[PDB]
Amino acid sequence: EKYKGVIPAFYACYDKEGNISPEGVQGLTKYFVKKGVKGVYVNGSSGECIYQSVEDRKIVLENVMKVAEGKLTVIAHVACNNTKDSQELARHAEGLGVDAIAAIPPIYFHLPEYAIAQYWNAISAAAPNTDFVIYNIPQLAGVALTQNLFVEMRKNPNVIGVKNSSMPVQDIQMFKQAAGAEYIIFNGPDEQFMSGRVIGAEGAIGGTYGAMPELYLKLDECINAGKMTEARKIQYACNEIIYKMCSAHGNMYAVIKAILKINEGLELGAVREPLPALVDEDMEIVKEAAQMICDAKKKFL
Amino acid sequence: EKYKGVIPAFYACYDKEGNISPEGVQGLTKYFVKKGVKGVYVNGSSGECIYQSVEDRKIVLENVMKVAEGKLTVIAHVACNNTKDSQELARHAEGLGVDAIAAIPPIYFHLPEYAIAQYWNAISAAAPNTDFVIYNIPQLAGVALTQNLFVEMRKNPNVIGVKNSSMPVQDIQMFKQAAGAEYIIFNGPDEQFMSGRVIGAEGAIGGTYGAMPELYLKLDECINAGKMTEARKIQYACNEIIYKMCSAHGNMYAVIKAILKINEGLELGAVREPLPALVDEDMEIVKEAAQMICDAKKKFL
Amino acid sequence: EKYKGVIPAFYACYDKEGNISPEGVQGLTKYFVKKGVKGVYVNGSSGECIYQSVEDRKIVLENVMKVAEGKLTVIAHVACNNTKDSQELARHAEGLGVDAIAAIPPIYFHLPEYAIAQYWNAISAAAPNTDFVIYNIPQLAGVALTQNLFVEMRKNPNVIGVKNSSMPVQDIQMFKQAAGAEYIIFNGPDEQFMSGRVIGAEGAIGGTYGAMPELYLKLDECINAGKMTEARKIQYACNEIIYKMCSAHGNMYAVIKAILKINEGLELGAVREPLPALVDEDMEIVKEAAQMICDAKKKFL
Amino acid sequence: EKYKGVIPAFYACYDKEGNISPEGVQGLTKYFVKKGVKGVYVNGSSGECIYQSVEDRKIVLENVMKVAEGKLTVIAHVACNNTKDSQELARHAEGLGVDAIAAIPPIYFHLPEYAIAQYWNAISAAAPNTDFVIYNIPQLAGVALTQNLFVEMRKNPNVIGVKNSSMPVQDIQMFKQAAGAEYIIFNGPDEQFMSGRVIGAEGAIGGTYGAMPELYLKLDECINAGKMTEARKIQYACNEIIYKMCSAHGNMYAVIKAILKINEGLELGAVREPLPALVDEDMEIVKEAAQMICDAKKKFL
Repeated sequence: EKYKGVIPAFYACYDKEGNISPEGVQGLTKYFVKKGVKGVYVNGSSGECIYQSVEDRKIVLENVMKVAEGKLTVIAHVACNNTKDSQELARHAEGLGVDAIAAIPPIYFHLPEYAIAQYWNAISAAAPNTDFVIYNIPQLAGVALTQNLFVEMRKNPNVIGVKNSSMPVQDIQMFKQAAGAEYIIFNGPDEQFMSGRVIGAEGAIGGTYGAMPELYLKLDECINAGKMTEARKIQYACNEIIYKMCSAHGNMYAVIKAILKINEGLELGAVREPLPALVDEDMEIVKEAAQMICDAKKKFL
Repeated sequence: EKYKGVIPAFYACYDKEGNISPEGVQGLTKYFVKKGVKGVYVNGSSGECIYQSVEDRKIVLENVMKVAEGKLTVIAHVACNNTKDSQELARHAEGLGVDAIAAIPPIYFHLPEYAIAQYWNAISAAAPNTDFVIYNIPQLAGVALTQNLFVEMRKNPNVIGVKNSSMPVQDIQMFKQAAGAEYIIFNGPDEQFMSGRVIGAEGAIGGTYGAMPELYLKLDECINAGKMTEARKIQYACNEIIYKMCSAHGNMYAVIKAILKINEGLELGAVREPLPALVDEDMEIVKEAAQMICDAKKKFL
Repeated sequence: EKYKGVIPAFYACYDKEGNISPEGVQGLTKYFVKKGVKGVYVNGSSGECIYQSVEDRKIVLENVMKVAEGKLTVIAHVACNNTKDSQELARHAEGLGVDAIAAIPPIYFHLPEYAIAQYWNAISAAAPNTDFVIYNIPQLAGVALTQNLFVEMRKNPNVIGVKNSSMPVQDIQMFKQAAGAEYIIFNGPDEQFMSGRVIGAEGAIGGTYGAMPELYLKLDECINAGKMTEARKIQYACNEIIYKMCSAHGNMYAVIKAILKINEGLELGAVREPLPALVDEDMEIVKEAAQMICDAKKKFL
Repeated sequence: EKYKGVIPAFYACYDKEGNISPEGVQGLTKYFVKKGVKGVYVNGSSGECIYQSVEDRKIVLENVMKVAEGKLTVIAHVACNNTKDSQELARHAEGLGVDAIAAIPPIYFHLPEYAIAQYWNAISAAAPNTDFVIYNIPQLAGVALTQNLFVEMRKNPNVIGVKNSSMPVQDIQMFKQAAGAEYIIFNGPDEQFMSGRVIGAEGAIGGTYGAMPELYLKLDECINAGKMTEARKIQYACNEIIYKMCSAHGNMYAVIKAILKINEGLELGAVREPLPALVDEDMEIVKEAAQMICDAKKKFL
């Protein structure tokens, strides 16, 4: 129940020198508490985790935990390129009393299911009294979570479910059907939020949620109320905002941090290289998207 | 409105000699009229169109039209490997007073968008007073319908919409949003029926619908009524039946024709080679699926 | 030995009405005999086989056989969408005394290996005293020829080898190593001719060979002589000609038939729709490629 | 000329505690000097670079440079998940006087060509008086090096060429043809060594070279001498050894470190997790491969 609803992915908050900002993180966590979201997914790829050091990630979760404790549920993504660094973040995260721990599969190399199962179980062993969520992200990490690797992962009692980042909503259905009522599948594709929710995803973690959290909460209220016409209107509004945010030269998360600077006065810094920075030409796209968010809120809330 | 709802794909009906059965087609069309489905999608890939001659396909539509006229809406899939053969089926289909005409993209070779646009427009020109539905089937025909090829196709006024066979429900959303209220997107993936319907597909054409039409009609009644829990229960029941039907050595359509022989006494013949025939070992799978259909009907209807 | 060397794919020869030209076929076969190539691969995809009727294909092979008998070795590609039509071409081709028969896998649907093995064996049974060539063309027909399927097909004694259309030259190496000296692997990718020939392909069948057969014969003479610098110079010359021929709006085979009209006075007609026709703007590309062929011949022969 | 020939990828040398072994690195570098290879490719993916910290990689190159100076040419792979960490390794490597610096594209996220060009140019700027090698590795890093991106990177005068890890040998041909005589393309796929070397790769960097360097040097001597039959015999021998090394449960590099322990008495440690360790059942595969290497050497040297 504590994992059901809208859990935005937590962005990377930098200072003007390109280093993790404790004030920025505490600031962005106060924003999510204020917006009334269910939880926060920390140090995921939307949090620029691929580009952070082990110490950078410890500082983010530490500062999220100063603000978020009995108000938001926190999922801490702890996977690293190494099993060793991943175990260190898993220990650390359990040390700060986190709700769940998450892990993408091993990266760059396409390892067998036994190595993937060993990687995830080794991370789960480093935080043995906390919930664990596995992934299905074939498009970035290579291959999709099979039902055989998932059966193997359900042998670990800490596994509470899957973050389904693949595009077929059938994957959600198949994992939910195979796992049953004691597991949860989180909808990954923000653009298919309503579709992944109706077919079986009781959870939803997304990288665009932070830009317009009230829209996803309203969309979720319509889904739970069963008004699919009002839900479909909000989904379409969210999707055109995403497509506008993706039309910039600069990275989507650079666009989102500039939207939050306009709409909320939050200073989250820039995006870490190699993510492309915003250019002068993107500011009109950044202003247009920020206004589309304000307009959607007035129309649907 | 005449295209909205459940439109099953019409199966290939053979005699015991492996030739098209007029009695079998008329028989299977009386079955769909009786079950109260919105329409019938004739000579699509579920109708073994890849394996039929031009004359075989004319005989099927002729016999569907003897039974179906003012009771079912009929979409006739007329694409062939050639533009020439495709135009012949398009003429013929307009000759028999068909509702719409459909066409997969060119096959085997990956042709440019201009050749695909020319192929589809040439077929549309051969039946110039009938509705035309284009495809998005990247997984079989090679590449996905782009928004640029779709913009080009909307210049033809006979184009009423798209049959979306790709897996992302985002594709439905994007095509519906780009096209607007004067176009329809038909949900292709049977396993995501409820998800593709809520996000924007007002139509639904599927190859498994014929095996359990009352389940898809009930599922659609729940979707239209907004009861997503009862819809999700029917979707899961349909999906486990599909997964059982796909677990046979013989082809799914061979399994379905044997299920319809058990549950309805319909004799639709076998599947045309190279489609794999059922083996002795598949009969227990065929009996188990037929019983799962009977059980689903009693539970949800 | 009769299959070793340069075997160009035989083009579709039409009259001005878009129907198969007996005079055109006999004409194009006299061209290949004159150029001293090892054989001719008839009714393959470069021969527009996907777009020909069963009777169209019988007329082509009949007319190739009037000219080619004891001078060229003939491989007749007999696969059709159906097993039935494929068997008819296999019978017919054996009736005319061809050297080998070839077959792409089943297309559009992704069938299991047993259905593919049954399709190919059924075609091989229709011509039981003639050599049979299987394919590996993952990029068009879906999935690559696995070693398992290849082991299964080596149980049929008529199987003489594989036409390798995939891009990895490792595939040639792996099939040659697994099969041994009693089988032949034909190099498919014209642009990697020299690379597939050195790693194990003793055969070579290509769609661009007909445009400049003397260049591939010279390239092969260098490969057999072990002069890799002169071979690499010819390969690069052939590859820039191919890239120029592919830069047209009209299909490559439309470009090639127009080059053969300029350089040889051969009238092979146009390309069958949906293959895109040449436009006025392509004639400069067609003239430039024809001159690059003339220039390559003078430089390397 | 200093980059032409056999450049093995340098393995990760650990102590029994799983930390970088200075003695192990110096030891493995003395091995390559002794075997008479052209150079050594340090901290590439075969060097477990994805799993090393910035300080781990500095220690490896430092210890390679104590042994290798005027005897081997050194290519130091400096890419990291961050641009920042990558620049640090680029500075460091230039500080130790390496011949060239190499960089895979940005990983996990699929960034635009401008971000990839910026990432590589930023790394090249951190070592501005040293040669730079770009990659084409679509299978692991997502998308292939386009000609457009390659044209952009040739604007940087430090770019000396491409390490081609894709499977089509046409890619080598196309990059060599476009770039000309002032650039070099290194053959990536060890299994296609002879095929990439004949079509235009004057360089060759591989992960299996370290297990049998004398075989690749002999294979290269045959290629340069133009004896394609003796080259093809060595290629086939190398390829069956690779396929045996890949048949283990444990990772290929774990297999190779155990082969070097048997055949050379080198102690390179194990593979860093998540790379799967060898199991008891793999020792027979490890012994069989080591013997196949000894047998190949006696047959071809």
